[PDB]
Amino acid sequence: VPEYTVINNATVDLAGFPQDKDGYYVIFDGKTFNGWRGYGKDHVPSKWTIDNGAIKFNGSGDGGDLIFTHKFKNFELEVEWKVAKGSNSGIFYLGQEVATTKDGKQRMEPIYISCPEYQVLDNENHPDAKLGVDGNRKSASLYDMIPAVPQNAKPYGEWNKAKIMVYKGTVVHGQNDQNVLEYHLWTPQWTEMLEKSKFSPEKWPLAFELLNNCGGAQREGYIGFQDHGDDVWFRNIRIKVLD
Ligand SMILES: [Mg+2]
Repeated sequence: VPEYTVINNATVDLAGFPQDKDGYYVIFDGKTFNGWRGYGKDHVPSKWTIDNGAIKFNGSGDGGDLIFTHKFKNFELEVEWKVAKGSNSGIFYLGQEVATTKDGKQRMEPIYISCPEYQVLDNENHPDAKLGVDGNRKSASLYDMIPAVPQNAKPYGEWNKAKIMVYKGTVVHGQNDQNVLEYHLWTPQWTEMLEKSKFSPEKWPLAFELLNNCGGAQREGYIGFQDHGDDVWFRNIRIKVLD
């Protein structure tokens, strides 16, 4: 349970983002990075680019995770995602910006110790596919806790549809228009899933604390995308706030 700080940085208003006919805010205009910032940074990392109306991570600028600068709570996110052959990325939700102080200097902690990830992956050609228990490291899974069933991912190079819903602590992941798992935050079963994971209280104290109390006191958090050194695209990014 170390000394941790949560950084509070400016969040944009949703008013600035148009809403579509079904009520979903469009938080990527297909042309610009308005509303987006690199986690732990004051600027869009340069390996993130706009390619053909997609946000794209240029594998091989500075890198790091990219977030949208609005804290969501009850919401339904929809995204399309394409990976290149062997690509790894992911979609983060309820994230917090965290720092610890070691040796009098502030250091950024990764977003994945504060919040869940919906993995993004070429399941056919990437070694993480093999590496969990029961596929919990293949695409759409809650990475290293809960597998996606069914695993209806398309082959690399194609656009996949992702849904992440969080409603009053209930979470559902969607892939290509099926719901593929469900869990419940801030419960003992949640506590348990964490004790089985790499975020176990013994294997990683500060992660367990943040994940068990996911979304802080106010249960709200940033959405974002993972830099994991590989080529990936996202587009049609929209989010409905829930009422
Ligand atoms: Mg990943």
